[PDB]
Formats: sequence, C-alpha cells, structure tokens
Amino acid sequence: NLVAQRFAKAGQSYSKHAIVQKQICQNLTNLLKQFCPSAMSRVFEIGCGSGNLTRLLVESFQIENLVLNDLYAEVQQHFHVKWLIGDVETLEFPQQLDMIVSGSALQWMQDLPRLLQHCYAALNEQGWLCFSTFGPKNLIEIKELTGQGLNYWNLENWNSALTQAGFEILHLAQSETQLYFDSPKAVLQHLKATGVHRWTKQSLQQFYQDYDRFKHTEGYSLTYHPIYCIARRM
Amino acid sequence: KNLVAQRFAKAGQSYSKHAIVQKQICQNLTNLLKQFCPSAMSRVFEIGCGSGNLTRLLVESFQIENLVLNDLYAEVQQHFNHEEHVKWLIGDVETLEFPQQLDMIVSGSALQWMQDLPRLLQHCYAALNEQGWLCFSTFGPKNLIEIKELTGQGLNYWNLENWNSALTQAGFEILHLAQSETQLYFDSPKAVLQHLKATGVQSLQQFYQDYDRFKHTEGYSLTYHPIYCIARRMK
Ligand SMILES: Nc1ncnc2c1ncn2[C@@H]1O[C@H](C[C@@H](N)CC[C@H](N)C(=O)O)[C@@H](O)[C@H]1O
Ligand SMILES: Nc1ncnc2c1ncn2[C@@H]1O[C@H](C[C@@H](N)CC[C@H](N)C(=O)O)[C@@H](O)[C@H]1O
Repeated sequence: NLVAQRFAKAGQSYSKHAIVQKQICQNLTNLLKQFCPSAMSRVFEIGCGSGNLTRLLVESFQIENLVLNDLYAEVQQHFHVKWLIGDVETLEFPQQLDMIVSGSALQWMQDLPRLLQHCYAALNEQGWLCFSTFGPKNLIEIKELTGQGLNYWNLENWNSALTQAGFEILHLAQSETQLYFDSPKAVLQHLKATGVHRWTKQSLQQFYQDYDRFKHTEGYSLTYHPIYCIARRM
Repeated sequence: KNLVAQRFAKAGQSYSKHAIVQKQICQNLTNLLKQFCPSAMSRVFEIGCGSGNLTRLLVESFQIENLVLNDLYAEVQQHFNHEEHVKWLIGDVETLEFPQQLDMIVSGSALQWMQDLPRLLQHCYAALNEQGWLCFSTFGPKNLIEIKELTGQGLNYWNLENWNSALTQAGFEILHLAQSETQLYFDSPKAVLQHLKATGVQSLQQFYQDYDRFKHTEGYSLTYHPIYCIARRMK
C-alpha cells in the first residue's frame, strides 16, 4: 500500500565540496533503491559521462543488459553493456526498456517535451523514468555576477511536462544547498576543479568584490539546486 | 579547506509504503553513516536497539569488532539469534555506566524517550574516543502532531536548534543535522488508525469526526518529523 506524501526538509552539513556531483548521484541512487526493484533487465542511461551514477547503479541493482549513452566516445575511456554514442535527442533509443535513468544531464536538452515523448515510447508499461537535473537557482551566484548560466525548468514545469508526456509521478522534489566557501577565490577553484579558462585580472577583481553580496556568517555562498524525480509510464 | 559548511532546504511530493516508515528512517540514517563514517569502527555502542531494525543495517555496512547493544527491556534479545561480537547492556541507558573507549555511539528512534538528554550527551562525550562518532535519528515537535492534538497523547520533542545548541555545549562538532517534516495523506481517518496499529504505535466516531480538521486535497494528514544527526567529539 502506497500513500501520497508531501515533505519539507532542512538542515546543515559540513562536507567535502569536491564531491557535490557524486553526492547528487548518491542521492538519486538512494531514491532508486526505494521505488525500484533490486532486479532489472534492461536499463538505458542518458549522459553517463565519467560514470558517477553508473558505478552506483550497477553496485545497487542487478541488471542483465545495460545501455550507456553520452555525446562523445571519449567517455568510454573511463570504462552485457552496450554503448550508444551521440546526441540523445536524435539517437534511436533501445526499445522495451525497464528503466531510463539520467543524472545531471537533462539540463542540457534542447526540447525536453520531445525527449520525454521518446522516453514514453521506449519504456514498457509501468516503466521507470528516474532522473536528477537542476532548477532555476542552480549556481545563481555565478549567473548574477557573470550573466552566464542555463535557464532551468522549475518543479511545476517538470510536473506539467511529465504529465503531458504520460508519466505517473512517484517522487518529484527540489533541493537547494548553499555551500559556504572561505573566500570568493575558493568558489572559482571549486568550479574549475569539478569541471563546471583564465579570466582577466579586472574581471576577477570585480567578481571577488561583487561576491560580498553573498557573504554569510559561514562564508560565501555557492548554490546548487538539484531536482530529483522518480516517475512511471502510466 | 576541503570541507565546507552548508545549509539546505528540500521540498517535494512522494509516495511511501506507509508500513515501512520506521524501517525507512533507519535506512536514511544508515545512508548518512555510509556517507560520513569510516567502514571499520572497532567498538560501537547502540542505544535503544529494540528489535534490531537499525542494528541489522549497521552490521551489514560496517566492520565492527565489539558491538555493545543496549535496550531498556531484555525482551529485545529474542529478536537476535547468534549475533556475533555482541556485549549486552540491558537497562535504562540514563542510569548505566557507558562502555569505555568507543569509536561510535549510534541510536535510531530511541532518544525521544530520554528524560535527561543533556546528561546523556555528557556521558556520550566521556565514553567516546578522540574524534569519536555520535550518530542518531530521533523526532521533532511535529511528530504525530495530529494524534497529539486529537487524543492528547504524545511526547515533547526537542527541535533542531535545541539539538544544535546541546551538541555544541556537550563538546561535539556537527557534520550533519537535519529535519524532515513529512505529511502522509491517508484516504480516510480509519486508514490512519490502521497504519498506527500496524507500525507499533463514541470516541472512535468522535476521532473520525475530529479528523476533519486535517483533511487536505490528497487526504487526511499524519505527520512524521524525523531528525538526523552526524556528530563527532571535538578534538
Ligand atoms: N544531447 C546530449 N546527448 C547525450 N549526452 C549529452 C547531451 N548533452 C550533454 N550530454 C552529456 O551529459 C553529461 C552531463 C554531465 N553533468 C555528467 C553527468 C553524469 N551522469 C554524472 O552525473 O557524472 C556529459 O557527459 C555530457 O556530454
Ligand atoms: N531509557 C531507555 N534506555 C534504553 N532503551 C530505552 C530507553 N527508553 C526507551 N528505550 C528503547 O528504545 C527503543 C525505541 C524503539 N523506537 C525502537 C528503536 C530501535 N532502534 C529500532 O530502530 O527499531 C525501544 O526498544 C525502547 O525499549
């Protein structure tokens, strides 16, 4: 017996900053372990990259066939497992899937409704669509000070698009985490390290000075805004 | 410099097997243990082990040389068979001398019953090794608030800031301290009482009628308010 729920969570943490991406993959995997059976036959992963999610997925789930996708063949350097390299928005999906899973990749998509339609057509009845992406305040400090950043869907955008694509929402949540760095230069070092070129001295100095607007008692904020979703073909 | 403080807020919608609420809390705490704690911890003291919902997860994911299990009631021992590396410390944890030289003190869904948490945290500090771990789940003030309002029965719970201040006072650094307020939405008030009996927690018609004050769009609310903590003895 499943019951609907709504929740609010809040707290503080004191953790490594270089592992944010893997931590998001761990949080998505922890959700998979709830909603999904331990055994699955056919899984398709969109945008596997280095495999931060892939490692956790095979460790927690018994898969018989795993299809991995990413834009570039260079990711296979980091690696019953098939590969489909290319733009997922034009690739032929593997068909008759038990689950489509994707961590931190859908924010790069040009036409999300059309991609969701292809996800719906490729999944079995009651097939799983499970993903993490990011919401409108992801890296908001960087967008405010540099003018660069993606335009992100909010939670209601996703709720609407998933419903029109024919999916049942089992979990849909937004999390907002402020990391507090000791100095503005530590923020840029973090972004350079985690993979998110030299700037001019003037741009750098203006950036450091403008970052005073994000100073807290704990430090200078950098915001991550992941969205987590467990959905089902209805 | 590799560690940064952070603050977070999460919100969303979900579905849960309502019967698994206490097991889910144990799993959530165990996930935090796995994130923060080393895989091997020689000496571990569990407070309020009960039937072992947290104990089984702890032994599964951590290499423990001496596991000291406490509960108020000896009856909990019936839920364990041929448990390995265990020392039993049956009794009121608020009166018992703690085991010495601990690598971790851990507790799931038991601290809400404590009559004197500040003194307990002092005993935790004294029993732990240098930078030893104190890791627990408990509940906050909105836990089962609908049942407290309608029946008058319920505990007084510490809030998150109470814990923050008490841990720092007792000599612990806080690696993780968080709360989740979750409203479960049942189809009818009858289903709320069935859930409560299954999980182990004129008047009946008045209870059903009184539950109208908790009617939402999704159904009739029952709130759980778990609190999770990863802490370490300050060097
Ligand atoms: N249109 C696209 N088709 C396929 N892969 C894409 C597309 N756009 C971006 N990607 C990949 O999406 C990945 C996104 C990265 N944030 C890595 C995600 C990876 N799952 C992880 O969490 O480690 C990169 O490997 C991109 O190359
Ligand atoms: N003063 C006390 N000293 C020791 N154990 C206690 C005390 N008060 C309550 N308990 C135990 O705390 C436990 C709380 C229960 N919610 C079970 C928790 C258990 N860790 C579980 O996850 O199943 C019960 O077994 C109680 O008997």
